[PDB]
Amino acid sequence: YKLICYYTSWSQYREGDGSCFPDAIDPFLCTHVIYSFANISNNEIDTWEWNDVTLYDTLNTLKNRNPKLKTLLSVGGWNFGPERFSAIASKTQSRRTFIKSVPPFLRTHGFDGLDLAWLYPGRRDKRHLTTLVKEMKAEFIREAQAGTEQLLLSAAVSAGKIAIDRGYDIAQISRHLDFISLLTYDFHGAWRQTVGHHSPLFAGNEDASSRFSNADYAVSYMLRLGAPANKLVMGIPTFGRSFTLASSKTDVGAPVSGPGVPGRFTKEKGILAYYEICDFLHGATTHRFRDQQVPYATKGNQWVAYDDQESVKNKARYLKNRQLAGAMVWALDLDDFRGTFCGQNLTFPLTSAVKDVLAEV
Ligand SMILES: CC(=O)N[C@@H]1[C@@H](O)[C@H](O[C@H]2O[C@H](CO)[C@@H](O[C@@H]3O[C@H](CO)[C@@H](O[C@@H]4O[C@H](CO)[C@@H](O[C@@H]5O[C@H](CO)[C@@H](O)[C@H](O)[C@H]5NC(C)=O)[C@H](O)[C@H]4NC(C)=O)[C@H](O)[C@H]3NC(C)=O)[C@H](O)[C@H]2NC(C)=O)[C@@H](CO)O[C@H]1O
Ligand SMILES: *[C@@H]1O[C@H](CO)[C@@H](O[C@H]2O[C@H](CO)[C@@H](O[C@H]3O[C@H](CO)[C@@H](O[C@H]4O[C@H](CO)[C@@H](O)[C@H](O)[C@@H]4O)[C@H](O)[C@@H]3O)[C@H](O)[C@H]2NC(C)=O)[C@H](O)[C@H]1NC(C)=O
Repeated sequence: YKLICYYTSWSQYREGDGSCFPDAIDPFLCTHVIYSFANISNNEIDTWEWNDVTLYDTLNTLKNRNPKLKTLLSVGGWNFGPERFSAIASKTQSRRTFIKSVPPFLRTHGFDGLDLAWLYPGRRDKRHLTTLVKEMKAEFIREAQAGTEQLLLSAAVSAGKIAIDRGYDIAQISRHLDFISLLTYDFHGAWRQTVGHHSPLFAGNEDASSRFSNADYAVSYMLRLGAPANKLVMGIPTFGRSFTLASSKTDVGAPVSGPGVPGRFTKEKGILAYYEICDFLHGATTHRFRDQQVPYATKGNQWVAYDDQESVKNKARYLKNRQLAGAMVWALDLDDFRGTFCGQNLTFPLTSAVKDVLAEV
């Protein structure tokens, strides 16, 4: 079983305890750690933060303590214009330029692979995304001839039926990718006017109409489309999405006035780190959709949909039961990495809970 963990560049700037650097990572926690995100300049891969080469170095030293640890660099991300990916993938010339620039980059900084995070390919991109993957892999293969270990190629993919149908040729890109991370966590949220969980596991006979928004559906579908189970990794979030209630109504259906107030360390409307949620829980009412098997909390006019250890071990058992390749976690820096906010003195409670289930029968 694989455990893919994302580490984000910008978590270094969070004030106080919120600050997270590569060395705060347990080298034996995950099997693969992915650094987010790399840029693209003059159609070539390139750094993003001013100190990436240093953090790159810090991250890859973890492999000195755990030789089995594999690390990857992710390109794209959400603050990256998908139009930009588009312009690069459709011009065979600039596509080849980008592809050629990748191996030496990874090789220099010590990464074991590249992770593509194009969010998201439209209908006019499907044909090229397949091309990019095809050719990118082809290149990694030819580069393994120099006698070094072959680089890995993975991709983060949407879990929205409509999004999948629109820009992904799953049967094709699965032959070439080493593994596929299913973004099974941004199903609600997305500026809606009602309250709802972003990463529910099951549909649950309650409130149907968007019957395709849950991990179970998204998974069964990918399988039906042609992705092999031993190549799928299911995404488990470590953050919650928040909402500012517009009434004293707290149950399913309750109206929303907008996103929730910012976390004290994450400072971003709409999301809270798990550790900020651990703090948010004191004096809040806790509930759990038994249908979808995920919790939510409320306190004042704040409503929070999140994942605790129980819902996470639950998701882990699920992917095991369907014989998936493993779990993907977004992100290490949003979990309680210091392990001083959530009670039980345990570093990385969420990610660990997942690792434990994966380590069992
Ligand atoms: C599987 C997968 O692919 N992952 C998906 C994710 O992409 C999804 O969302 C996530 O992605 C976006 C980015 O794509 C991320 O956005 C980040 O937003 C924060 C603000 O909330 C940005 O924070 C600001 O970052 C800049 C630099 O990065 C900091 O600027 C620096 O400032 C200091 C002094 O303060 C200087 O010393 C530096 O020189 C300076 N300038 C720079 C740019 O170098 C700034 O301090 C910081 N502060 C502020 C104003 O808040 C951050 O940059 C954004 N990321 C990027 C790459 O730009 C978003 O937060 C994240 N979402 C979550 C909740 O994690 C993810 C969503 O769930 O799911 C997957 O699908
Ligand atoms: C990620 O990679 C992006 C795409 O490669 C980077 O995009 C930016 O690149 C340029 C240069 O940084 C931005 O410059 C704009 O403003 C300057 C004035 O401040 C204008 O002058 C430039 O023009 C010439 C190029 O002919 C240079 O010789 C000169 O030195 C100067 O840079 C320039 O014309 C332009 O208007 C540009 O706006 C922007 N392009 C895009 C599409 O993003 C980006 O910087 C990278 N991001 C990070 C964080 O690394």
